[PDB]
Amino acid sequence: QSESYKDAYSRINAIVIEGEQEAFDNYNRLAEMLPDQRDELHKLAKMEQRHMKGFMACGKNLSVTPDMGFAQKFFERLHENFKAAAAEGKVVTCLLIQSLIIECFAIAAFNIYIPVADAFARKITEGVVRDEYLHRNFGEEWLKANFDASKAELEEANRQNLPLVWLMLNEVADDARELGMERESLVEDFMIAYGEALENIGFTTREIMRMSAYG
Ligand SMILES: [Fe+2]
Ligand SMILES: [Fe+2]
Repeated sequence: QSESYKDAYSRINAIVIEGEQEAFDNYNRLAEMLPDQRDELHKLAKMEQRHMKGFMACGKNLSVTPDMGFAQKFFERLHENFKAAAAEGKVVTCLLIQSLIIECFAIAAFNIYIPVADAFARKITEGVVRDEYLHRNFGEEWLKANFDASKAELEEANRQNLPLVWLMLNEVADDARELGMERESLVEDFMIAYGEALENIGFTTREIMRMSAYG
């Protein structure tokens, strides 16, 4: 509740709020492109929205106004990349962007946030991190099941959006530090999460190396 933390919390908290609204909208949109799995998607969606409320509460708790503008342009480049794939019915990219890259970013950041969160906030985030492991898994089940048809596009979707997360990660860097998040942990933990995610899908270790290398 000091001067500097709250400021850092105004944008970071805004980032998780925006990420969550966005994640909500993206699952409802995937729902349409993949109708056979529509309502377990719908549930991933309607789940995302209770996260948004969750993280609004943590800001109100500390008595801080989120900076939605910052957040919304924090996310501009990905969302529009997602949207441009939705509009082409390219569902593979939409899954790579949202379920693998976006959730792995979340999984790594929260696990890093929890040990340093002030007490009300580590309660909800432990509550959320449970739920994103499942979101990552869904994108993981689907992609692994269609790996052969999906791989050429996955490869292309990776080089186009993986550079954007690193910019996102480097932007957070400073405001994460004053929240007690050591940037090397963010950096280290997202790559391992994503790398494991790629391997599980059907990518070999050498391939995976090549893909990470676009940051
Ligand atoms: Fe979420
Ligand atoms: Fe999620």
